[PDB]
Amino acid sequence: LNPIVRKFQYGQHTVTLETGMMARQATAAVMVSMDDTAVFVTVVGQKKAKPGQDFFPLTVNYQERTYAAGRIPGSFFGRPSEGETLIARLIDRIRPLFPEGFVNEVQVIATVVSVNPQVNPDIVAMIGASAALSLSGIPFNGPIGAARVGYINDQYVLNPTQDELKESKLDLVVAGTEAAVLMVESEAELLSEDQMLGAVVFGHEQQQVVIQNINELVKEAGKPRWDWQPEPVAYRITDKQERYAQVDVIKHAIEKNVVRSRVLAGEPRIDGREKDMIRGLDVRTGVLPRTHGSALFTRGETQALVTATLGTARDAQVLDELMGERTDTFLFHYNFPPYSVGETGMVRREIGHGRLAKRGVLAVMPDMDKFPYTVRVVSEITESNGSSSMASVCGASLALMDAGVPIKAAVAGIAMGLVKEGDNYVVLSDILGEDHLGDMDFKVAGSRDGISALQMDIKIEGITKEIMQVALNQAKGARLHILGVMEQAINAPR
Amino acid sequence: LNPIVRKFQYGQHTVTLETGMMARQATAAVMVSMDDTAVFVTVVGQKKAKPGQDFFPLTVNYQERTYAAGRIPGSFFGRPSEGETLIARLIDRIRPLFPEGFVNEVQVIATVVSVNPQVNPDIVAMIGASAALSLSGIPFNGPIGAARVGYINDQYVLNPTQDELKESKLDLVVAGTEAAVLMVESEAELLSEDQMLGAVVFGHEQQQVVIQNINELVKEAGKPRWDWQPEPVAYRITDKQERYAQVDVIKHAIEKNVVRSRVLAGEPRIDGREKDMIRGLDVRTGVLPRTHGSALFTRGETQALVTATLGTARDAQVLDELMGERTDTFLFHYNFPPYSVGETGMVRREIGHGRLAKRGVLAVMPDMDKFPYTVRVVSEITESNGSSSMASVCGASLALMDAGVPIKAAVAGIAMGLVKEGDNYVVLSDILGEDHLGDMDFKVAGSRDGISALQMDIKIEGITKEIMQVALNQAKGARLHILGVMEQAINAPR
Amino acid sequence: LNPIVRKFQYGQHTVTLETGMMARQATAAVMVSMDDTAVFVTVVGQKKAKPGQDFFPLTVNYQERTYAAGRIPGSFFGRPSEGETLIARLIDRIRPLFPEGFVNEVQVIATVVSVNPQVNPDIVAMIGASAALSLSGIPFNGPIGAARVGYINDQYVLNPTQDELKESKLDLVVAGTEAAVLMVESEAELLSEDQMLGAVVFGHEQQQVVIQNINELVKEAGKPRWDWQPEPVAYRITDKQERYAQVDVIKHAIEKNVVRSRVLAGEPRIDGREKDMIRGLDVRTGVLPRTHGSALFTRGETQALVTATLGTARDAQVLDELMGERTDTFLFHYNFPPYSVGETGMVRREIGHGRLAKRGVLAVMPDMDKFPYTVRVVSEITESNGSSSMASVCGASLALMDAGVPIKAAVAGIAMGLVKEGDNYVVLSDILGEDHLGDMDFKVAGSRDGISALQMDIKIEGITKEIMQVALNQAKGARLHILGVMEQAINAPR
Repeated sequence: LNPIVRKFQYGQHTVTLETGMMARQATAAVMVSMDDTAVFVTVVGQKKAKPGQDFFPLTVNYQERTYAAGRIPGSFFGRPSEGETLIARLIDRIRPLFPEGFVNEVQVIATVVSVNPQVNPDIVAMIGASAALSLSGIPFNGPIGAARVGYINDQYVLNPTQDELKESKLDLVVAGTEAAVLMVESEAELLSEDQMLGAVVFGHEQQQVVIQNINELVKEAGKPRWDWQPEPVAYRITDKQERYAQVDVIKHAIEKNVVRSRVLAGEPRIDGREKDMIRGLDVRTGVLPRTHGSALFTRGETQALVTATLGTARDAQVLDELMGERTDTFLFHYNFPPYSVGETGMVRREIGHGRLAKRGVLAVMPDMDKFPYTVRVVSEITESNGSSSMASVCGASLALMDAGVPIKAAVAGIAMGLVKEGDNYVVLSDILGEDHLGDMDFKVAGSRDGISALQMDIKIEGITKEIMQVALNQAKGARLHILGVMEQAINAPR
Repeated sequence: LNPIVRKFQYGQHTVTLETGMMARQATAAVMVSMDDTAVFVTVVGQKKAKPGQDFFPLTVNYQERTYAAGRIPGSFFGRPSEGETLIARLIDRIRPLFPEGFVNEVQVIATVVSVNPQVNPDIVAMIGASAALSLSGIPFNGPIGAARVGYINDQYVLNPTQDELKESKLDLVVAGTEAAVLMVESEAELLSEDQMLGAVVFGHEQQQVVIQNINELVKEAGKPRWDWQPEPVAYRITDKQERYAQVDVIKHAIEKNVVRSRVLAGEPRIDGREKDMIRGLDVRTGVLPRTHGSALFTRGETQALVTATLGTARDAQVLDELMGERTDTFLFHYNFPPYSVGETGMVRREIGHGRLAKRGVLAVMPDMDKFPYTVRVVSEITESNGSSSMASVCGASLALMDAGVPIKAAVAGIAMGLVKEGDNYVVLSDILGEDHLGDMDFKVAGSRDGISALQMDIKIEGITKEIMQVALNQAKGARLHILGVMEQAINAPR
Repeated sequence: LNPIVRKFQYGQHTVTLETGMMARQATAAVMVSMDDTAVFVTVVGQKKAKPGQDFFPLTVNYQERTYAAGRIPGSFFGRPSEGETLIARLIDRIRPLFPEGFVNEVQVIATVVSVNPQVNPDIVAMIGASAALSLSGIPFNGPIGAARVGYINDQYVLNPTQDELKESKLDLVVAGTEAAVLMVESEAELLSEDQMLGAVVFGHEQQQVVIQNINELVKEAGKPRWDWQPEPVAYRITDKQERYAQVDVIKHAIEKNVVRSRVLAGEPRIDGREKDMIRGLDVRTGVLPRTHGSALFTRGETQALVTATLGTARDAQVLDELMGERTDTFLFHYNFPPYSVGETGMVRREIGHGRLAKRGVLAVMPDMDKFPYTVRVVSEITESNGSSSMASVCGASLALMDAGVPIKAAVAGIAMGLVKEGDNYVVLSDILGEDHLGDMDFKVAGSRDGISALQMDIKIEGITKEIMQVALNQAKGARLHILGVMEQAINAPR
């Protein structure tokens, strides 16, 4: 047996890339260690695809073994936990790098086998997944880097530890290729637009050492490239329920292109709006009798019914996590029933949308010194047509004020889209479920003073920081418009 | 946004019907509030049915949110609970109102969003489901009413509260249309046949105010009616295992009609019995060595092996329910394995049959003052050919006496069927799995003195109370015959 | 109703065979009681098989009812437990007795309905399953006997009780027909090869009274035999990943026969080895930073990453089992991911392989007097190509020594195969995943002095004890070769 080991300095720590010894039957297997935090990541891609497979099947499995921290599992935790699904989501969000037409089934399995309580295994697993896909031979336009950005003493900190974080005003996670940023997931204490954008650029520049070191391992121990080639080559309908039913022609690529051009040229959108227009808002407070705090927020065809519950300090959820024991005082829940889009089925991505809406509200939540009560917020999505997660942020803010929770300020969220081909681009405000037919979509949540949460999902090459500068500026004026309408129905708690 | 609100007095309380504001993407969504008990009920019916769908797909989902009582969920309760499935069953049992030939997939989702501890959300959810289906436009021959009937001081009480119930001798739930009763589910402290029938008629008369007020909301805010039209138009085999195997012709509507007429005319049934004849009974006691209390009850081709277990007061199941904390001292379990009907599969309706058999025994169970021990009863269905739930009632009574539990009296159950077309009708005693091919089926469980449980399922228009008067009278003499045979093998506890 | 009862003396106890009274709708149902330990076993075989069914579907369901011990189930235990799946596996391992070409779906359901704390229901369930299949009429070349063999005071004890076991040096379970042994599952305190083989022969001779008494019940109350007749009638590829991919011809019985003859004649195996050659070994210790005890064991194309965890006496798993309360101080876990064989899927037989590897290590584990700490061992199968369970035994031994656990000696495991047709036979050492294409496969785990675990799976008629004598002797020299290589990398704990 022969192990190929390559080491490098990523920020403060030393990252070890190991392959060729363990799990050889898989397409590629990489042992990535970052100061004693080791995550074993594997990748398997099937040679022949199922004849007439309509979509690209990608599954990312992230699992935390408790023996990594030197502890024996308890009578309690088959099914993955809430946190494990979120980190598997952070990895998956590598998906748009597979070439268009690639339909082979591919599974990425990342297991935490050793852990340091100060080094978060989520970045380690993302580096391992990037190394596995690049060494595999499977058509993949990487490798990507993985970076966590902090903000201590008005300066950006690369990969802050759990102790450093406590002093940080930002918990940003950024992933992207050598050319452009692809994934961003941020949590912030009401920071400005430039401070959030500065962290995205900073993290993308610092993660370049990860991409270079994987590329060298690829040239040294990488398997040959796959023998795969791609196969050679409703206007006035505003209501989503009425549009989708009459669009079912007996007889997708043309459906994108027609909407694409009718926004690039600069004419009315699908529903009939200008590029920076927000849908009709309906705000209601105190809608359910026998609850503490309740709120109904409606934005065009997207609606969320949100509630708040006050409990004692003993009602706090004690989460036994791998990194350490953690007591959660603020709880957030997200429900997405099939009737929200007019469908029948099982009573998705609820964990991802729930945490995103939680991060948009967490920054404005009061201290345990001023408010020593366990607060739980549940969002019920009654209607969905564009970003029900940001509607939960608005609904939570009104529900907390209805309950009597003295939050620092009012908080709102907004979804933004972007269409680009040449030098000309258009940033759209309050996008419809427009989301599929685009280049990038990003959600900004924050108060009147700053930003609490920022999520980005880019799929196009060559987005400049000047284009994102303008994109966040329109997003700022978008949420200020929502907060102005919110400020009228409910302004103060109790 | 525009909410349409209609209020009315249902009994003691005020019922609010609200629609047109929440969940507009669904076919219909109704917010029903009864004195601070609010259940949000939605309905979605697909426009086009799956080509060549053989059965009518109906799914009722009832869920209780804990924030309704102003409480935060605990580390414990995806899957619905035992009580939530039973209430979803109470709603579902609306099914025979969809026109014959309607095969479109339709899902009804009812969620308890606000709750008053004195007003049971189960009746509230049934009113909401009746309002949703009527406002939807989906072919549905309603609306139905929902009523709970109590019996305090020899007088019928409409919708008794949780405190009133404690003084009631009856917990009856009745649902039906403006013309006839459709669903009954009763629990009683050994009441007479006329007292049980009087409650069914009383509840059907009182629930008429619900039907009228939904109908007015339908005329005001109801969506247009659906553009749907229906498509235009083994004798001596007594053994069920031998009949079903040889009936599989290579080559259902004719199979019903042939049995229908051969009972309407007045000739021997499928197995060869008269209309009021009970199958062969086999009663055995003390059949398992290392149990407390054990009993084997056989009725023709239906068999149940039942056991009893004695435990301390600490072994009682503490059920944290939405309405309040509840300690259960009498436990009942029901098992329906695939071999009971000669099939292979997963190791259905066990919760419904388990509670029905529990309600048939609960009335005869001794007090905690005379018997302060936690008693658990488990029924194992070894054979099934007609009503294994009533066989569990007989089996439980013998198992309790074998264990040494001093029950008030012996208790037995019987399933009854009815075939009707003109003025001539025939009520059948101890029906075979005859159940599918009929108009109504009802199960009566009780002692020699009174009735402990009464369940009804009607699917035909125009059943008079005089026909039910005769039907319950034959059911009385049926269980007295079973109790006479039971009284011989086991007569006294200890 | 008429029950047919036959009783006989099996060893110390009295075994009751009862049929014809309970569950008549099933193909056959038997009530088997062994001194108050009663297990109700049913069998259902469908008459017509699904047109073009490619494999034989057999499902064994073993379930333990808690009312059997006279106890009421607690708020805790749908899904079967760890122990229930293992006993269902002990029954299933009857499978090779169904004639070749029999493809009908058949389910065997065994339920423990009464239990004596001194008589293990696992042997009782195996007798019941043998009686059910023989009385059914379903083509089945039985009946089989079921025997547990102990070793107290240098003498073999038939069916030792739970108290006797404590004094036994062996916990062997043996099942087979009147002609030959079929299934063996052993746990031993470092016993010699002849002592283990002597127990297999002893148990097969003692279980003959079970086969004879079932056969008499078959002649008395057995259903007629089924009207079923059978339908009338890559050399140098060493790498498993390279062989399986290029073997997929467009165009199994010939694939077996070609390998069969090329081993019977006496020429190089599929990978190119002699009959008694072991694959290349790679042993590594201390491979994961932030664990207690860690080990990587590689054997050709089979690899296992194993870890050990040290905890306090309070961290011990308290297993509330049917026979009694049991505290487990040594924990073993087994993981089989899809990438171990180069596949994509859900993240099988892990419980069976986990317990087999546990039994191979349990004998060498130190006492609670010398080492009063809870030890947990987890095996991660990174590569699989022949017997990843025995690779876990080797990996566990090195991981315990790395953790500092003072185990009595070093322990290793080896998988063995056998090919036979005439008087000439060949026993193979360290078989590849060769396992499907054979007559019997057996795994021997033990130290330098004795044997800790012995599992056998025979599918052929006429294996003499002299052939097994030679087979275990080659297995002895096989594990001594592995222990010699292991003894070099890691020799002492701490």
